[PDB]
Amino acid sequence: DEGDPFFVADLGDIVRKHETWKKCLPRVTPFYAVKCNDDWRVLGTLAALGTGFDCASNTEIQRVRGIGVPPEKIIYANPCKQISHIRYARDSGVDVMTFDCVDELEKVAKTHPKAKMVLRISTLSVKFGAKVEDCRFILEQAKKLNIDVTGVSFHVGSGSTDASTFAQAISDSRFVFDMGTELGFNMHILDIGGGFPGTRDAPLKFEEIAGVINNALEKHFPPDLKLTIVAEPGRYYVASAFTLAVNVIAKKVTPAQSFMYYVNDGVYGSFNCILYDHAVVRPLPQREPIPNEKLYPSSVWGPTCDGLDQIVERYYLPEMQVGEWLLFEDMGAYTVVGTSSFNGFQSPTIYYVVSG
Amino acid sequence: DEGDPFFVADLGDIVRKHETWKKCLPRVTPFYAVKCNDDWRVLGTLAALGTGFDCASNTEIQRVRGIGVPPEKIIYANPCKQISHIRYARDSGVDVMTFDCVDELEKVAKTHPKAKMVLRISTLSVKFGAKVEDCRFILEQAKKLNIDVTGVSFHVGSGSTDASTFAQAISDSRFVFDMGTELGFNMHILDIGGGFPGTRDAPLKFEEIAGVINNALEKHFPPDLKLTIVAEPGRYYVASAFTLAVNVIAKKVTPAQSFMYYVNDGVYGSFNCILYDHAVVRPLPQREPIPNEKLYPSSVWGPTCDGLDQIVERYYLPEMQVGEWLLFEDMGAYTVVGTSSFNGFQSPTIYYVVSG
Ligand SMILES: *Cc1c(COP(=O)(O)O)cnc(C)c1O
Ligand SMILES: *Cc1c(COP(=O)(O)O)cnc(C)c1O
Repeated sequence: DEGDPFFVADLGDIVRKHETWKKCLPRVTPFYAVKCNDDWRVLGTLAALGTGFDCASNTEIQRVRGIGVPPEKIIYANPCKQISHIRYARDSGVDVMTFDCVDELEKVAKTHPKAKMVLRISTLSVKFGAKVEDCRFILEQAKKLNIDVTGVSFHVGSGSTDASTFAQAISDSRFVFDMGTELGFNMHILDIGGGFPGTRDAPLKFEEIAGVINNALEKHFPPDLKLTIVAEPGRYYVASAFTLAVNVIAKKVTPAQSFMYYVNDGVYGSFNCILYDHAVVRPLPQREPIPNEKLYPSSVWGPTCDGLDQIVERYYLPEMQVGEWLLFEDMGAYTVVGTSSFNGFQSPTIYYVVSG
Repeated sequence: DEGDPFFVADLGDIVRKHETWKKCLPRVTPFYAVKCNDDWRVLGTLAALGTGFDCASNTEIQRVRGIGVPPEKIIYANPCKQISHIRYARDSGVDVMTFDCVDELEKVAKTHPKAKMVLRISTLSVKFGAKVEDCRFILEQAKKLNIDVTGVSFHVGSGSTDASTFAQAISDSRFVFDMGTELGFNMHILDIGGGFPGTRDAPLKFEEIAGVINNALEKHFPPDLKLTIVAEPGRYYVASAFTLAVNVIAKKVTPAQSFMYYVNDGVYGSFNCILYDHAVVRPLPQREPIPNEKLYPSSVWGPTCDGLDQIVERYYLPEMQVGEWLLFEDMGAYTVVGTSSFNGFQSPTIYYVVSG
């Protein structure tokens, strides 16, 4: 008994993803954003395909060093680091960090003085990113601190509706790159960040994005042996690789006929993505559709005792039975990584497949 | 170095809270809601003051049995339980569960047939609670299933502005109580739920609520040796016992003068309460106020790489320095229990004091 929830993860989906990356963005070396999903098999698979890693804390630095990815394949791309975490990266070989302001540079001068610093420009956030107005002052201050500033990076953010933002960002990157060189800094890295779609049927497809990037790149950043273009794709690699199966643990009928299904993972667990990632989810019954079937408005609710722990407000389902299974596809990204064990509940075991 | 964040927890605040409970609600035996905060010291202190426990899963049932609380001090107050979790509670001596619908009673008939079932009525939620219109049918179905229905419960929810709700709820509980008796059921438990304030300066104070409850109680549920009144207070006991100190790990100045403070816990961590609990928090500087001090609009931001990980949008603060400490009071409730280690960050160690 105990029909516990579980993920099937398809590591082959990760390989196919990489294959397309390489074909649509051959100038660009991906540093996987480990905060997306840091499952050990997903890390090892990506390590094996020869991906870089984008890590955001000492813990993520340890985990990828744990699988014997050398330091050079890691960018520590967190603009605001605790000073001891910098210390750690300095002790692990990790030397490329980012920053977006001068205060951090002062930290860096005092803690990791030969680090290769990448300057991140706003694009995404009030939280992160230098405005391009402030870069000259920033870069003059960098000079007084004797910082080795070696490139520019931005981060369009995880749901653009127009690809132009990349193109805008890249142009902006050329301007600050140029101030970089003007003031004597050895600028040779362009990091175009994260945000690509990880489900191959999003509205704005990966391929358009790759095309606008490539046109921008050719116009502002002509190939050069001194220049490396890099990115920090997160959901790209993993969104659609993981599928969740959840058991309907409880059932309510309202007499019009509507159903309430209670399942055994929810917004404190894998569906935290509804709260923190703006995710919308589609419940699929794993029983195969039966010809003519009656379908009724349904809510599905997670196991916790909280009224806000709700996964779906009104979705057409066949009449379901306690002990049956709902599938949610595309549950690779920002899903295991945000879970909590609020209320006693424990998160889904992961099972792994290789689509050969 | 590594100015890690940490909680000071004052177990004596728990004892004081218990003393007040007993003085203002002497007819009522509290079953602490362990999902609120299941820290081992908070459980052991409550268990020693002689509290009951409200548990919602097999894990919370284990934890409180782990500290040698016998089964009878446990109510398993989750209306919609996974059938193997029922099985567990049956194997651990836990026999009082609740329910709000007939579907569950079918499960209970099949899994834990001699269980003392408490019927929970809506009050709180679309998610939980039987409408009072449906209780007669519900209770007739219970009888067919041979359920031992032994009482009524409700749950006003965690932030009422008028205490009348309890009074309303209690009246309603008398109605379903009375159908219970009419149909041959041994009704002797009234569980008035959770929702009381846990900071002794909320707008609607504990004491008004205790007064409305007691009036309602004396009017609809006169003292009787056969009747036990019970409750499920969660934040009551712990909200104000815990104080969070967080290190400012990063600083931004905007030239009017405003500041951005980045600290090393945030909404994937102890401030998940902003997202899931409707919490508002007040950042206090731990340096003592200096006479005349200049104060400026400030945001404080959590360590994570997400733009939505923001703690405070505009709060007046003295100018702060990297390496200083912000204190957040009242951070007992729905704070450690929701945390995740999104992005590599690890949650605050807790330190314990006894206000003697
Ligand atoms: C959040 C993040 C990423 C990854 O975002 P995706 O949309 O998953 O590709 C990459 N880089 C930085 C700096 C980020 O914050
Ligand atoms: C959430 C909950 C509680 C405790 O809520 P508080 O506001 O912390 O007192 C008690 N009982 C049930 C059934 C709950 O869902």
